[PDB]
Amino acid sequence: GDLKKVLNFHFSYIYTYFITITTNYKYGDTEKIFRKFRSYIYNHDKNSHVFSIKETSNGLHYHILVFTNKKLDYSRVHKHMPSHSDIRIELVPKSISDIKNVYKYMLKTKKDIKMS
Amino acid sequence: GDLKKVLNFHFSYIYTYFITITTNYKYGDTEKIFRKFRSYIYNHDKNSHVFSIKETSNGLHYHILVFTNKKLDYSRVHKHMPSHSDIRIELVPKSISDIKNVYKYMLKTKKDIKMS
Repeated sequence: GDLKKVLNFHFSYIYTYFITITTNYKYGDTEKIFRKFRSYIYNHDKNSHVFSIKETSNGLHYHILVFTNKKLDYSRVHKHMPSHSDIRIELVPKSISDIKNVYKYMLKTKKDIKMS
Repeated sequence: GDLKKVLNFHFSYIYTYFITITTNYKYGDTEKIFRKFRSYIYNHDKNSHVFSIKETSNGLHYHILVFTNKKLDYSRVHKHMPSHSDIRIELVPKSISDIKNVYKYMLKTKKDIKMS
């Protein structure tokens, strides 16, 4: 669903960037942050797609996949993220196993919902 | 989806119990716990339904809706939950606003997923 879209984009865009952002504070506006980040990526590449997760004690934890055909300027990722964030950026290799493991990792706090 | 099911059960079962369970430790088997709890509720009332959420630092946090036509023996809820859990049990009144606010509260850590 999200995953079918993630697989489709992973294997149709040159670059799939997996960005993890952590802060040690919770103040700030994750809507505004993600929106303005998405707008930056949109201006970078109008065909790009962005998949984002906010994980919800002390700080924020965001995971972002950026699918794009133009290499990212990593310094701008930081400029469009909260001040003093801990940021890691990885290029996800074009393998099914790798993108699925990344997806699984991103959604790990979003599961464990069961109706019987 | 889950919510349409939750509304349907809320307004077709006499009792809707909203149970919150917290522990200060992470060891233990949330699959086995939830399964055995579900089995206890099934034996209590074979028509019952159970909606469960595990929220994922120091401990476990579970939210459970139990829909049933037979009053729960609250002491058994504790017997089928981890030792020394902090447990709260509420009967959710038969109002749309109340059940929706409970649902929203249960899913609050499971949102913030966005694809553009």
